[PDB]
Amino acid sequence: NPAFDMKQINALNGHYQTMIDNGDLQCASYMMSRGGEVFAAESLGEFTGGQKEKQTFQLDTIREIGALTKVFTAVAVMQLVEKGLLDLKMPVKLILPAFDKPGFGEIKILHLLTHTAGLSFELDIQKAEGIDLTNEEEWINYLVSTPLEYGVDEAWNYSRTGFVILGIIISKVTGVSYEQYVTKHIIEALGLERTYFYVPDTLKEEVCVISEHECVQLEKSHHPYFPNKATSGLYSSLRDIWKLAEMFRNKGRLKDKKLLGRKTVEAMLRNQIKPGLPFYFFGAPREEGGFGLGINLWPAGDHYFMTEGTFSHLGMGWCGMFSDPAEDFTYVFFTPISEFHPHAVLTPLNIVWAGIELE
Ligand SMILES: C[C@@H]1CCC/C=C/C=C\[C@H](O)C[C@@H](O)C/C=C/C=C/[C@@H](OC(=O)CCC(=O)O)C/C=C\C=C\C(=O)O1
Repeated sequence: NPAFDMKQINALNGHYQTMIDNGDLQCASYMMSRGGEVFAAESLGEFTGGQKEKQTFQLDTIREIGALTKVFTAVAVMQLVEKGLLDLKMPVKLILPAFDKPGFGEIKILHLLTHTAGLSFELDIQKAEGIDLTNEEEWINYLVSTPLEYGVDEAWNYSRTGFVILGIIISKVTGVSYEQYVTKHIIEALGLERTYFYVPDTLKEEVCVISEHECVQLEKSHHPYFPNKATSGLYSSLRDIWKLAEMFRNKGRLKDKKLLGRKTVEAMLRNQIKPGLPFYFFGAPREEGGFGLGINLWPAGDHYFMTEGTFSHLGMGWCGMFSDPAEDFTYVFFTPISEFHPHAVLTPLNIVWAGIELE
């Protein structure tokens, strides 16, 4: 039915299981679908937050998704454009008057979504003496007192800061907090059953944590240094991340639940970066690739097995979602790990797409 070589599932399971046996992976889980129907899904290993003993990693285990939160923020911004409350070419200074100054006055909402606003990767918590970084009025003022790294449309520079600003813009346009809007108009509207900005207490023991810092953050009521959780901070499960990726592949709809129009998703999924722009990530330059309206179009094509047009997004954790529209294929995974290793996060993509068969 799904037209998938099941020998690659054994290769995928054996790949994750070997890393868990060698000690460079506590747990691992994945979920893949053809035509909107999951045909393979497995969870491996156990986890501990360093203060307990191991408990079984399951397919419905809740875990922080990190940068995947940016995809929720992107959907929320585009929902407000559909309503006529925002425009992508709006200068940020129109919404946040603290941006009406040299440098910041040229930043538009489009720049924030595409990481071309010239912002640094992140803001400083050390130089913020006596500043409440979780307070929105002070975090913005401290931001505009920091010089910009580039001018607008000068380079693709991945920035946690850009999407915190988007979360503030959402808050100022809708009259409610960023977390309230996303919860109402995305989480409950798409029907996500195990997705929370703050896990209820009856579910905290069901959250996969691999460090004490993750246990500490699980009990926290706010982000430790941001006025919102628009760049990171969402807890979710495989099934919910799969639904979000399927919503994009179906161009805004998931059966009876609709989050966006199909023309809006088509805009989100086409390359929005000017040609020739240099790409940077954490100060280090990376290979140039397509990037949409908060959605990554790289890696795809070239020497990768994913078809051109495959959209994706990764998150520190690690986790990721990859959907191939040409193959009607979607793959999401949880690989909880503290350090990054391409053999543990990127290599399984070769194993999965090598199993895709015709039809
Ligand atoms: C291709 C690229 C992913 C490749 C990452 C490679 C790093 C290489 C060497 C490094 O030295 C090893 C890593 O520890 C350094 C990684 C830095 C990335 C941090 C995150 O920032 C976030 O907001 C995470 C949110 C959160 O933690 O709550 C970024 C999250 C996803 C990135 C997506 C993307 O842009 O795709």
